[PDB]
Amino acid sequence: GKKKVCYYYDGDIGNYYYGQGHPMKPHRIRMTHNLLLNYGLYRKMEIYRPHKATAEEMTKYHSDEYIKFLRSIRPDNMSEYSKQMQRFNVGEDCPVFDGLFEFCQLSTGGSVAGAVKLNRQQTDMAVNWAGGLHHAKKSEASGFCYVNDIVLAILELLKYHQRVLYIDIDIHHGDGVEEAFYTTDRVMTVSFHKYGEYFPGTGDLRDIGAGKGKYYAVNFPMRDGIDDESYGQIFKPIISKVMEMYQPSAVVLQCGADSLSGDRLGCFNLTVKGHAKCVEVVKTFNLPLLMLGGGGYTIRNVARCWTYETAVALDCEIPNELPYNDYFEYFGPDFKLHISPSNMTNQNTPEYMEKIKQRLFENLRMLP
Ligand SMILES: CCN1CCC2(CC1)C[C@@H]2C(=O)N[C@@H](CCCCCC(O)(O)CC)c1ncc(-c2ccc3c(=O)n(CC)ccc3c2)[nH]1
Ligand SMILES: [Ca+2]
Ligand SMILES: [Ca+2]
Ligand SMILES: [Zn+2]
Repeated sequence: GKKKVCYYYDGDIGNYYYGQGHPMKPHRIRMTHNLLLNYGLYRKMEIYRPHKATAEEMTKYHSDEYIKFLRSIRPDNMSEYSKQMQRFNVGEDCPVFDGLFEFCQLSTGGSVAGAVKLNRQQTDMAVNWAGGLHHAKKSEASGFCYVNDIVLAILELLKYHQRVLYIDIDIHHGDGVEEAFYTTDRVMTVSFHKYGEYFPGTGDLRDIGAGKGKYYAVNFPMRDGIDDESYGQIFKPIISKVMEMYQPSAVVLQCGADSLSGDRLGCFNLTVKGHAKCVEVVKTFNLPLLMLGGGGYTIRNVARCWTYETAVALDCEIPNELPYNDYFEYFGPDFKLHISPSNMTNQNTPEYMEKIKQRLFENLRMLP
């Protein structure tokens, strides 16, 4: 039936700025919050302000040297850290900006607090739209990500859950999370992403895990222009088979919105309904669920997407006509919640989709 939903948000998150021209815009988190408040979605959720995660909480995964660097670097002292900046991949994709460490603490705080709430059985679903920064590595920043809030949240869930399933629907491969758990069977990572001449270059369907983790990493490589019909046709059957074979006791779903049509960096053609069908599919299994953000670079569509996915979590129907809000002008010329797909060609033929699904099913037959 209807579930208890806890939502994590800090009103300062929207003020963090990556710099002029950088596609990552924390302001999209504030637009999402304001839109869902104006739809009345606050009347059904417990809203919490996450704590600022400590360097100590972050070192449950990341190295002490890397977290010490993040806590020390600033735009005013950057000249003294040229050596560590190259070593930790701090540069154009992952720049030094004012309040960088505080932004990491808030993003991580929401994910870890959500996992603690799920572990205590105090909620069925926990939502942190500021999290989902799946590329960050143990001692390296990557792809706009500095601290891997997902790995930290999963480590928290592993205190009470023997098996945790991670599902990633961002257009980019969830490499940081896959790498962190590559040799263990306690986490199964499933990533659906664009593969071929695209960042980060990993996530081949032949990458299936190693050692005790062999068959516990699943990658569905896709080409440009995937649509709701095609995505929906493989998502439910793959997730159903994974649920049946793996039997996880908790789930983490990364809801990166750069897989929507019209994304500034993505080249997929999903609508908000097609993207949200993934949330509906996962929710149907009735397991403790941590829903996270991620990519999304056409910020009016990210706000529409995550507002609709929050409504899905709450089993609340919301009208297509957008209510008046602080960012109303960003949603023109239509002022509607739902989006239309473009005329882009879907390079993922129905035969390619079935063939990749069949190869993934063969790998899933290898689980105990
Ligand atoms: C310098 C850019 N150059 C790209 C090629 C280069 C090396 C840097 C090889 C690496 C690569 O392709 N980086 C990828 C990383 C994608 C992370 C997704 C993150 C998630 O969505 O998965 C989850 C949060 C990527 N794609 C597009 C950009 C991009 C475009 C434009 C700009 C830009 O105008 N500015 C203003 C100075 C700053 C940054 C910047 C970055 N970077
Ligand atoms: Ca993905
Ligand atoms: Ca694994
Ligand atoms: Zn992405």
